[PDB]
Amino acid sequence: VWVVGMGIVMSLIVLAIVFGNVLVITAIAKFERLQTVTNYFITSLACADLVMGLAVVPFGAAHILTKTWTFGNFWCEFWTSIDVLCVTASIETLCVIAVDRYFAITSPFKYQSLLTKNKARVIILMVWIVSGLTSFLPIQMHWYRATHQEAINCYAEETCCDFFTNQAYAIASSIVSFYVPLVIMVFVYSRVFQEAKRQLQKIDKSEGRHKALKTLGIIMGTFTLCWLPFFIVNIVHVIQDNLIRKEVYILLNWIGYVNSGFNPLIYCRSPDFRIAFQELL
Ligand SMILES: CN[C@@H]1CCc2c(ccc(O)c2O)[C@H]1O
Repeated sequence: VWVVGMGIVMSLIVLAIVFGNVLVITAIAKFERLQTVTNYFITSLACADLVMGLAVVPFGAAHILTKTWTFGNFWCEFWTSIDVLCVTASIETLCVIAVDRYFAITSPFKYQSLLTKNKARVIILMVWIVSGLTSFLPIQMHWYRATHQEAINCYAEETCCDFFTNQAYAIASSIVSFYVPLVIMVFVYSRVFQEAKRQLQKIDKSEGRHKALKTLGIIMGTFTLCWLPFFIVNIVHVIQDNLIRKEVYILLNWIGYVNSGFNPLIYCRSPDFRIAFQELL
């Protein structure tokens, strides 16, 4: 009575996640006007979100609904690695975009010298390499496996695919993926808001006879509310075993997934993008 319906919602989530990223990538690729040094980070983020939508969500939906993992253990390990890869890549791309905006606003004269079509590649490649190292190398080499009997039973069985992690890996992944980009983005956006306030006061200083608040608030609040609650229980359940149940953990993790769907709306709303979308259909 409840299983037949939730599949519909899980289907719309996948459909929206795929469609938004596909539209963004097609619009960027097809039209010459949109191509810009800044737009490459958006392309990388859209590609990461597209990979997440095609790979992670559909298999997790079947795992939750069926309550059993029909496939083998190898596919379970590969799926976990892909999920970690996509999540950390998306977060690092957001941090890179924020740093780009900071450099653009703070130093307008030498902005062009720092960023060129050459260094954007290098930055994207280094971000993706750092994302790959933290996910595939620890997981596929079995360095993250736990020690207690329940974890041993879970790993031995070829039907259940549940996440059991060591404390050190969980903490290292938490800081490497979430907290450092959060601090960087907070500092960047504080400086940008202060500069905007100074300019707005300077204009009214001469033109004798609130807007940036909403723009900063949407961008900060969406990311914070979507991802922060998961990266608290991630450490809490490791430190204290009794506190956090598995169901709450899964629910928060799935809330974290939805943040990929909201990215095109937040970051692709310029009139040029609107014209490109209109020309497409
Ligand atoms: C079960 N899903 C995983 C589990 C742990 C984990 C995730 C995402 C980013 C990380 O850095 C992690 O350590 C989650 O998506």
